Parts: sequence; structure tokens; C-alpha cells
Amino acid sequence: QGKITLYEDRGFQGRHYECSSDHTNLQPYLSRCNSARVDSGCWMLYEQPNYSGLQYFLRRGDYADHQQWMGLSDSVRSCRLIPHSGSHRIRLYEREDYRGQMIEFTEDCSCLQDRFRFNEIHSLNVLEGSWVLYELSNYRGRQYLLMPGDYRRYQDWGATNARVGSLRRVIDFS
Repeated sequence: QGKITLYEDRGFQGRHYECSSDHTNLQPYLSRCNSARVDSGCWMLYEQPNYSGLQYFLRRGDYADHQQWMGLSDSVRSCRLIPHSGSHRIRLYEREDYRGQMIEFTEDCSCLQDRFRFNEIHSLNVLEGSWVLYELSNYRGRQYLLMPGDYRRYQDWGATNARVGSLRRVIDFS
């Protein structure tokens, strides 16, 4: 299991709270959360409560500022713990309902354009080892979490589109 420490203020100060399980409302404990520390496991922070807004992928390490975990927007009133770390297999599909060209990955892909021509995914099948799609390559944009399941559209993970640049697998071992 994962275990992080979130601090209402940066540099790990002010009020602090340790979460070892999925949460939908941290407002009562944290009013901001400008920094975080991940001891183990992969955690995701949501700008909105009940995971209803933007998400930030966090991994084992120390973050003294939000902008470090890709915090595009301060705040953060909820957080979830990402399960799965065994095998990592996923089958991205061009069109919805697993239609059109398909490609399967089993590791990190910094540059999809090298493995899959299409620059967007409108569906995918995650068998194991949750994944994290990135709008662009070199992981420097938006990020979406794909838990183990069956996706037939991009709206499943609440996305503005399908545009995909890269993808990684979530590991709690590291």
C-alpha cells in the first residue's frame, strides 16, 4: 500500500496529514496542500473533491511545491491511492469500442509516435498495471490515470480529447 504526507503549506510546514487510503475530501484536514511526500506507492491528487477535476500523478519522492507534481492548479481537496503493480499490459485502440488499429505495450513509452502512428487514443484495454497517458511526449503536459478495466471512449477518464503522446505504467515497488 502507499503512504504520503500532505502539508497545507509548502516546504512541508503548517498543518500536515498522512493518507494511507483513498480520500474524497481533504478540505477538513488540508485547505491547500502546496507540498507532499510519498514514502511508497503511487498517489494521485485531484483538484476537485471525489476525483471530479484535474489529476496529478505522484510517485515515491519528496515534493516541497505543487508545481513539482505537475500541479497545474493549486488547491487539491481529494486524493486517491493507485492500486496494481504486478504485470503491466495495455492495448490502446485507435477508435472507440476497441475499433480500428490497435497496439499493445508492456513498458514505458516516452515517444508513442515511434510505436503508434495515431496521435490520439479513443479507447484502450488495461489488463494489469495501471497506466498514465500524457497529452504529449517526454511527459510534460496533462496526465490521465487508466485503472485495470475496459475503456471504449476517452470520456471514461474524463478527457477533453484522445490526443496521446506517451504512457507509463504505475509501479508501487519503486
